[PDB]
Amino acid sequence: SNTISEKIVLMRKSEYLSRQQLADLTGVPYGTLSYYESGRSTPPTDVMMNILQTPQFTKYTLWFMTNQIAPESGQIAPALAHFG
Amino acid sequence: SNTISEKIVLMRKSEYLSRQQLADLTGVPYGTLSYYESGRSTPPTDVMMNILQTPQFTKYTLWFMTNQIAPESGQIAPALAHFG
Ligand code: NA
Ligand code: NA
Repeated sequence: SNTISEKIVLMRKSEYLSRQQLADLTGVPYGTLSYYESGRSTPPTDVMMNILQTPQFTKYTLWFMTNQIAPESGQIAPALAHFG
Repeated sequence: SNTISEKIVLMRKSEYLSRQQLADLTGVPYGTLSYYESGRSTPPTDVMMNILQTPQFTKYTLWFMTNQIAPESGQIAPALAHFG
């Protein structure tokens, strides 16, 4: 069981991305991403959509929003979450 | 393409739920849902998670967040969206 902030970090690390790489990919400012990863700010849904639409995060969508997976369709949990 | 507000309306109407019924199932107050549907307010990600975790909206998760579907795993667009 993970919070939004723990989930964003789990997705980013499992993709071996630095925060700066994630900022450059998503267009979310580094400082804002830092706030999201620390739990200081909760991402508005439109920003969250931008993050999950980043090509390598899309496979985490179901897990991220609903804590369910569907690997036959590519929907998985980040490796580092140790989901299941 | 549909905005967040439009997508919420599409999911609810496709599930033939009144707004009050959606309030009662999701536990999101009617006022808040009203503002989400009009665009007056944008849902925080935690609330959007709660909405998509409501059993009959889970199937729209991929479509809602990423504009993609995976029907083989039950991930579809709301019928009224006329997706594809
Ligand atoms: Na890297
Ligand atoms: Na109804």
